[PDB]
Amino acid sequence: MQTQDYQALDRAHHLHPFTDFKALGEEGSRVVTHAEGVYIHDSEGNRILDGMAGLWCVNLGYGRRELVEAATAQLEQLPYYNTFFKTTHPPAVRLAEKLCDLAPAHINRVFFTGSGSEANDTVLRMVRRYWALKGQPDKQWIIGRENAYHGSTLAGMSLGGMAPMHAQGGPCVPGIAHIRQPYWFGEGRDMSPEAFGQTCAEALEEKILELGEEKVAAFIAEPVQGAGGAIMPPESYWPAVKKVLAKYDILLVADEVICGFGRLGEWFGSQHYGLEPDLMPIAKGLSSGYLPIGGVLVGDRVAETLIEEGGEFFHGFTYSGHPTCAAVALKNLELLEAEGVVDRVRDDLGPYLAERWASLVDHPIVGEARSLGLMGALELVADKTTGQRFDKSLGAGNLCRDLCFANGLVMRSVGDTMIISPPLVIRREEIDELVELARRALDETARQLT
Amino acid sequence: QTQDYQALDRAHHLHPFTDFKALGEEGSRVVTHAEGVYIHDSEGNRILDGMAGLWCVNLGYGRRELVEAATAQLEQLPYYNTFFKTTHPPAVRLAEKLCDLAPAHINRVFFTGSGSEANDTVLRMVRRYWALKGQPDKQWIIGRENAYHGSTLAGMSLGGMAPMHAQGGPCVPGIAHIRQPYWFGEGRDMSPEAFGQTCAEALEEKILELGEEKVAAFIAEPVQGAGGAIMPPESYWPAVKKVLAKYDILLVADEVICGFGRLGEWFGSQHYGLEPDLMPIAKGLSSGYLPIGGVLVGDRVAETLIEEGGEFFHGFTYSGHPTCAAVALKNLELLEAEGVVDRVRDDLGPYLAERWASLVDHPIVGEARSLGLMGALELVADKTTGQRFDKSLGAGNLCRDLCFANGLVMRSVGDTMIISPPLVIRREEIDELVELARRALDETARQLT
Ligand SMILES: *Cc1c(COP(=O)(O)O)cnc(C)c1O
Ligand SMILES: *Cc1c(COP(=O)(O)O)cnc(C)c1O
Ligand SMILES: [Cl-]
Repeated sequence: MQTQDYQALDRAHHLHPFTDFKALGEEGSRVVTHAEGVYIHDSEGNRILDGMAGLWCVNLGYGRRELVEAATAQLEQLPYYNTFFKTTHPPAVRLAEKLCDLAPAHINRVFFTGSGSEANDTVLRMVRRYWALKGQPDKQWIIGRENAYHGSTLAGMSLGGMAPMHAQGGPCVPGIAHIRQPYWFGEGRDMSPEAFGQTCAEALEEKILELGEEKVAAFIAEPVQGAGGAIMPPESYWPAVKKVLAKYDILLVADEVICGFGRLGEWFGSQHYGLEPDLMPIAKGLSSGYLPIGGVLVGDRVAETLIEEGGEFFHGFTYSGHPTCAAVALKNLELLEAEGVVDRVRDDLGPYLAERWASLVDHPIVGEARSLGLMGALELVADKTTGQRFDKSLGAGNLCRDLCFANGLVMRSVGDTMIISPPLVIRREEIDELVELARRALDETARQLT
Repeated sequence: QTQDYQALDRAHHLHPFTDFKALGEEGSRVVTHAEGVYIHDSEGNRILDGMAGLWCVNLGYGRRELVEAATAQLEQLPYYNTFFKTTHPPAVRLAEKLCDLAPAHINRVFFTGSGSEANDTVLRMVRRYWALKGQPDKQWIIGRENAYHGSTLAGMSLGGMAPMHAQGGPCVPGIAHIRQPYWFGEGRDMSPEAFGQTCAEALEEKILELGEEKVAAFIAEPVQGAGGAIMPPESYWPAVKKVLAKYDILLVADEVICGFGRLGEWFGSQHYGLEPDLMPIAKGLSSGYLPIGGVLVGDRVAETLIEEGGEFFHGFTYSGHPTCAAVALKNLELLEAEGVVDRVRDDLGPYLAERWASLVDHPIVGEARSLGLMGALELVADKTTGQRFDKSLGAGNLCRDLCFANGLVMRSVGDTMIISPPLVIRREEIDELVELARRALDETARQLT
């Protein structure tokens, strides 16, 4: 089969995620066929540096023989069995042990799911079931943040703060509120980062008092916002949030679907900011994306009420704990740990990216460059003195994104914010190539718009 | 070791649909390997898996070809997203094969990871569709009591399980529930034919109660699975089609259990001559070997979404996962090349029915019903009246546990026993299933008397 054959069949039969179906059918889908290391290859023979590690998830890179062998061995032994029938299997047991041993203190149980979205559905039912069992059935409201992403189920979309998602397929799940996001560059340059972080934390208290603490069940947040644009909050934000949560009896849900398993230099983003969440949804890097699996790490406070008071929890998925997916996730975690990959993002690749990434701040159209661990972002501006954006209709970010791909680099755009999330095993020479290709695309972007 | 597995499992693993405390006290079963239609546990027991994992292992365990399909794709392209104006060969070929097997005018698929996520996709698609048609208040979805449509918030809301609705709500707004075509439990004051038409007429009443302008879709399993393997009277679906012909509402056929051979067709919709607008799928799509699901989308809905909708802000990281798709594709190729669906319809289905019917003369079996390789038995305390054992006696759970003790997985929904074995089960294995069931039925009857 030739590229156009794939494209024609794909156009005829395949509806892609988050896609303008009509536009893509007219321009023709890219066809990705194989990958190795940090590189992907398409049906036209192009080799591209995958600066997004698939979709924030291929932490150990492509071509890890050990993950292939883990799946093959489990498929030959027990490809599938359910965890419904008063049953478990060895992969589930061992993965839950390993996961909870890596989790922060007081987080000792896991409920398995297939995706980060199903994990957030699990979170929502667990949170509201929890308060019902506490004798407080009016404690129902969940506070998220604008521009947050918590998945694409109805619950995940409702918990998220994406207006274009909210505008499609609603009504949403009831009882979700949204406060402002700690995005200094886009929304806070009228203040010092420190003052802005405290304002955005105070917004949580304001929302609590607006709804009434007796009606609020939980606050949900990504430690660092991923899909919304790799937005690291000011250093003042999370300490001030902890101050607010200490005043009110509310659960903390840290959505670790992107930040988990090395991305920011820790096993969990919660650990980078010293949080103690009651629940933590996870997926993506859990298995380096090699097979689908997610879950909720459940803190002792929620777990004990559900166990001791709840009887049966009428919740779960056919593929919860899927033994082949669990076998792969277990091996992925063992490799991440045995090879010191997390320590290495934090002490080696993270700082190295930071210095190489910071060499882009002097580019004519880069208004800000930020990174943490192996997550990074650039802010494209038309005027550096004022920070003014290029006009929205010009699509500066999408143009830079397409020019990056044309130069051999996957670097995505959220509006006029460029983002990267490369595999955690990326080599220093490969980071060098990434920044060079980025600068080339930035050069070509600036020339075309001026 | 078994007790070592159990202690670690108790400490850290919260199971689906489980009384966490009770199971921790009793000790989890530990399943460790499987081949053919049999599973094995950490104590060395071989058990005939009359439920095919969870209604999903259609080609049975030990299929070398599915293992090789997974290994080859993991070595080629283990994962890549379909978000970035991108696709990959497995998604392309799987979408082609799937739509070629689907009913007429069902030519597109949106991939998901699970049947639950597929029903979330259904719900957003249905409501986005009518919004694009200029009817944004045409939002109500009519499901059925005792329906099962998954365990997301959307799936739980779409389902009709009161114990689920009672945990973690509020539900998604705008879902109504009409009565189920369960003749044995709820219709024995009528002929099956009249009952089937009454249950169809309940749909019309609900439409008129809500107002056709507010109703978006009717969602139903062709045959209810988790609710107790409830085949409707033969009058039901023809009468439902008459109602659907009169009103402008979408039909969603939830094929997560009925898809891919279970009833003797590629889709339960095809057994009943339905023309659905959307069909969520999962489970048998891959014989459960790897997680994957999706929504088969009819031309009516697809063209509106494509031509009017712009971007659909919906999807999952693992939508179209190329390793899972590669396995699903091979599963379909094997099911077709080996004539498994045809064999359910013409051989194993009819054979189960005759052997299954040999259980009707048992002292506590009030009804035996089957279709393809789905079957159910109704436990009763008195065959004259059909009355149940008191719920407090747990007749169904006792029979379930006695089946397992005899080497057979046969599930209980209240006092309804259900089976859904792999589609590659052989005739003598169907005999063994019925023989082992009878042993458990004898022992249940003795223990309850
Ligand atoms: C990816 C994303 C999700 C959704 O995960 P899926 O596997 O796509 O369902 C949830 N939370 C966050 C923070 C995410 O980035
Ligand atoms: C299994 C089931 C679902 C849910 O599928 P999951 O993969 O468990 O999320 C949906 N619909 C029906 C009819 C089912 O039996
Ligand atoms: Cl509000």
